[PDB]
Amino acid sequence: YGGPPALQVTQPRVVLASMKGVASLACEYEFTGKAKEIRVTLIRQTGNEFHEVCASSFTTEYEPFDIECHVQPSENNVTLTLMGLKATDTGLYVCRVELMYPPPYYMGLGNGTQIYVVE
Amino acid sequence: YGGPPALQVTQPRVVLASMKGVASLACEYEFTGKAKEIRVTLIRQTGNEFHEVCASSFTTEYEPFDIECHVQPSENNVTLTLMGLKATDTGLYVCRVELMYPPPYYMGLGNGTQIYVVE
Repeated sequence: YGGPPALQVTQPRVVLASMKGVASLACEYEFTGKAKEIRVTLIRQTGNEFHEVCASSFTTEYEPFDIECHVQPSENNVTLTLMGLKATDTGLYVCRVELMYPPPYYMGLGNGTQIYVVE
Repeated sequence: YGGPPALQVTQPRVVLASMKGVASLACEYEFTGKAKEIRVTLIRQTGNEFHEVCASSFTTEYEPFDIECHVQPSENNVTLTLMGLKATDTGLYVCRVELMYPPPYYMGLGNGTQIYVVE
């Protein structure tokens, strides 16, 4: 149990690239609260070797109210748009989510326990 | 959405006190990683008013390897043992978990996406 606390990350099992060389892919992750920083990485698994295909970091800010990659975070969800794919880019792509500085305080209440006491 | 990030906390729906005035109650909570500090509170809901019945805080340390309350934390689980219950202590008891300073870094990997690209 040496590693970092795990994130449950889910990823479409298959995606078809358009004929234009564009693919979309959503990386969903289970987490409550917004961490101050997120980094998202797409790792290509070519057989035995792994190499980074894209990677974007984001921090929480005030906002008005070969393979190139667009990353759009969202509540528990990151859409990755790959462009400039060629035939040889076909293969397995693993999504990685990293969260840093989670909320510093969590709270929950239970639904209550009726305790019956008898003399 | 003003409040703290929520914890999912579950609580036995009913518990019978022993004839000796002792009841046990487990507060389970969903969380990955050990927060540096936990505080557990048992709140009695007598109709319209709420008052604290017990409350214990814990921090992560090195360890060798009317109503009074014993609290025993555990992985995602706190057992509360109430002693000295009387008949009038019968009623509704709500469990509250608070976590402070969660792990500062989380990571997960997805299962991979097969991207098919066609010329």
